Amino acid sequence: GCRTTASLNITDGINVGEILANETSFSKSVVFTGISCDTSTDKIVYKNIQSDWVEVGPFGNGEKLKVKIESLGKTSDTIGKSSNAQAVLPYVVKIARGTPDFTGERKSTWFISDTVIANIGGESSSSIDFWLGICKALKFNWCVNYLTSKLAGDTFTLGLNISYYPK
Repeated sequence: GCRTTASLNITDGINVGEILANETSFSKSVVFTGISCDTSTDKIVYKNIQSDWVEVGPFGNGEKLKVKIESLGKTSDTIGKSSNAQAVLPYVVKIARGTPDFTGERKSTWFISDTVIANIGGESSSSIDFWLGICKALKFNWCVNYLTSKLAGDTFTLGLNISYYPK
């Protein structure tokens, strides 16, 4: 079994530069720290929980963006017997132009809570998939908190602040 004494809810930021192309990619990574496992088979299981577009905005000029976790570098990592371990998960964020909204309140930064999670409580990928499907069926606006409540043990979560400053 594994436990963690580091922060479970990590937030990172992506500052989108104004470019003419309607799509762009960011290669990033997130580090889950403070991990302690006592068994050689103990592992951390990663899951992309935002593989489809989610729209954010409007930004300063009424533009909206579409964001998705395009792909992960890994699906899991064997931690084994380690008392001060960490797990580095690389991922790719794809950002595209969305439908503009000139009427809504405009913000320069928008938070996306559902991106990636990493369970170290012995949940399999199939269990996380099942609970995510349940969450989708129940029509929750977001699923990160429901998934952390339904998954056993500790679940690192990543949130992404998307910033965009068009002139």
